[PDB]
Amino acid sequence: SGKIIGIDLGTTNSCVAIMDGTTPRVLENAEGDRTTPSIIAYTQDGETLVGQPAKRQAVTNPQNTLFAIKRLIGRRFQDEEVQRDVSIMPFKIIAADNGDAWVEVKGQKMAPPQISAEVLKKMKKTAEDYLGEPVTEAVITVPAYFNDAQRQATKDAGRIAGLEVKRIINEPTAAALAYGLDKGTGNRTIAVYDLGGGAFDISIIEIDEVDGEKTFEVLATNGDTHLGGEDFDSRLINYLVEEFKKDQGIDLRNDPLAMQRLKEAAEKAKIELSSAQQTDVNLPYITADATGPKHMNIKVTRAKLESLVEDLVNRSIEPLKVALQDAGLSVSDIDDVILVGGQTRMPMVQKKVAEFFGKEPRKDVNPDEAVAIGAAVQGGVLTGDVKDVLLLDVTPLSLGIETMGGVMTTLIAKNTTIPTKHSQVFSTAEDNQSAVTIHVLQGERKRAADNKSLGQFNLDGINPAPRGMPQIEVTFDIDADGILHVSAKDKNSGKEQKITIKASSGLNEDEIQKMVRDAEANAEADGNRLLL
Ligand SMILES: Nc1ncnc2c1ncn2[C@@H]1O[C@H](COP(=O)(O)OP(=O)(O)OP(=O)(O)O)[C@@H](O)[C@H]1O
Ligand SMILES: [Mg+2]
Repeated sequence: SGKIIGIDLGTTNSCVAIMDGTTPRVLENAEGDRTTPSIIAYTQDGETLVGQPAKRQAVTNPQNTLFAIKRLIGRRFQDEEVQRDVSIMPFKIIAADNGDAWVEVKGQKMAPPQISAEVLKKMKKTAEDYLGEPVTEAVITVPAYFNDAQRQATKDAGRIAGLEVKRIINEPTAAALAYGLDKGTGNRTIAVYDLGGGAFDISIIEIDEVDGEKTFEVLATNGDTHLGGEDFDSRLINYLVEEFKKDQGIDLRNDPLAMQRLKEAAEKAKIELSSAQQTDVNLPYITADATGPKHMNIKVTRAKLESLVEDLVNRSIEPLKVALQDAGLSVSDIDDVILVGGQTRMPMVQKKVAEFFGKEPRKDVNPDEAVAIGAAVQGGVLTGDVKDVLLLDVTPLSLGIETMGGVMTTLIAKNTTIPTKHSQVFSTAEDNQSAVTIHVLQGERKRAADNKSLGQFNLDGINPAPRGMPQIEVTFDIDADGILHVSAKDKNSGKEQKITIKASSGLNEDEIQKMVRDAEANAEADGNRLLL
């Protein structure tokens, strides 16, 4: 087995922690850094770079430097978010054979779980170097608002990296574990607002101590898995592209090398503007034309930055309201506001959040490391080293089936505690109907057509009978990772026959095993309602 390490696999930065006895501990990587860039680069010389070495050559090799893959993992190629990023990213995003979003580097097509596995592999090696023994088990983090496919593809990424994924933990829940292990015998209700490089979560969580045992219960969660600092940077990049075009007549978007330089300068400027009132983007020799070489030199004030991204910040406030509604609490029921994630260092974000809650956020939380610490505490709860700690999480989205008339029937509502087993009995719509179609849906809308479709299977062999009489029991089962299986069985089957499916499109076992072996090639180289 070995130690169960905790990995914060982030859109921008990743971080690994372990239990040092009863104390969680973040690990420096080989470069001496407590976090590692989630960046994967393939060189012309054919080496695979992860982290800071990948980062520092991105400007000379943008097309084969992969980043922000957490914004693609488990997504369909036809996702509106993916379609937007196809034009924006320097690397090649393509459709896999099953329609998932994939990436092509130097002619080879790659599943995002393979790429993320490179980051996980680095984090795995970092712990091994520290511990001086192999690591094969891990808790890996995902955004609370990750859907089923995104969770499953992240779990695959860990398997491809040689890790047995003992738990997929939602990122605000990990942050709550890290925050609440310290504090004593005081009942607390907390709001965890996690704005990162790629995702945004809000979770409302109660921490109660029954008698010596701390219970962590998510009351509600919400967010946006494609809202993050990458979007703040993009707004600044577009403004710099526009300002340079206006007073120089050159559109830098044709130039992938200039755009990689521009992306890096914009993120640097954004960051400096969290403590300064103004700063300069200086890019010498950014381009050239018939009149000669050209340089970008433009002042960016905090005020300009704030107007460029204010609606992104406001976009994070609306999920807060829904989360308080689903928890049935007002802002004054919230004892502590916790800001997690690098993008929460922006003063405007801090000000908007504090104003909404009417309360200043806690300062005794590490916004870069609380998620990793919590992943590691989770692993100590699983082994048993951490005791008297109970975790009660939820699933974020409403899930059900289509019943007769295009109607979505919900078997699991958003914010139901997990693991979950919800069953309901359905019947045939016609007479002597020999099969029913089980069509799985995710969403809140009344019509089945307005929700997202997740999968479908048919349960056949229903004995001919009047309409409404057969008893078809459909069961929705969600495990501790937030991943869903859907079952249907005819209650009068002699052998009690039941069909079960996974809820999401993803890798099959042939692909994973091939990718697992490619990952060791690289490591040696280095009833009432009616169913139609
Ligand atoms: N001082 C700062 N001011 C504003 N933004 C910052 C600052 N420092 C870092 N950031 C931004 O924070 C983001 C990274 O935050 P973090 O490392 O928490 O993200 P992550 O956990 O990798 O992403 P996610 O949780 O969304 O998957 C980047 O967009 C970065 O530009
Ligand atoms: Mg994060």
